[PDB]
Amino acid sequence: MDFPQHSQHVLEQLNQQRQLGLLCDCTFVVDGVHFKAHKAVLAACSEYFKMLFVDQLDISNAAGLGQVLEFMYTAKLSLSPENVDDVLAVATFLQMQDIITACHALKSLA
Amino acid sequence: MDFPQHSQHVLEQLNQQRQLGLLCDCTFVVDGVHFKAHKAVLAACSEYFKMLFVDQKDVVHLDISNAAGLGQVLEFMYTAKLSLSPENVDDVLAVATFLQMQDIITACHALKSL
Repeated sequence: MDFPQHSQHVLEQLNQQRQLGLLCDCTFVVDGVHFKAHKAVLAACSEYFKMLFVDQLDISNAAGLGQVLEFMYTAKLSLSPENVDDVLAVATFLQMQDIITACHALKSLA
Repeated sequence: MDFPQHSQHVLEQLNQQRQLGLLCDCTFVVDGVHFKAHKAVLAACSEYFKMLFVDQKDVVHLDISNAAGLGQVLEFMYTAKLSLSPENVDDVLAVATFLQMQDIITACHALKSL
């Protein structure tokens, strides 16, 4: 009845599509850096993107956005004392409480 | 820093998008029933839809007659859940065979083997 690795397999397939520019329907440029992704995945991970794509503003931190986008497509998030403020700034804008909380733990305990 | 429930949470959000009409860029009718889904998810789960949307090949026309079986297969793509009975297994296997989804095909043969 249940396939325990299905959701991982779907996300891995979405990551591959994204790495090859396939079926990506939104792009944006932050500090000259070009990003491309799926509207549906962005809306799945960020309440900001959900409002933007269901209804109808930009950050300045390309390094933070890349790591947050990498998190959406891989479930991995490599936080460090040097990037946590960047990532926290992007995640606050995108209203992603899962990353926001992970940043607070790193900052408060380092 | 790994998030063990992330992929599951993304898929349930995509399922909620599909249950509503949100961000679904693929729509087709089977036996008078309208279906909506994401091309990205269809291509992720079905080799047939991958050939159409990703490989950009000229594929054969959709060959599905059972809307109930298609609903169950689509539900599986977005939930990983599949309720197979002796009454529906023939319907689901025919849908999964056309869509070239070996995970459902294998689960149909196993139930039939009992």
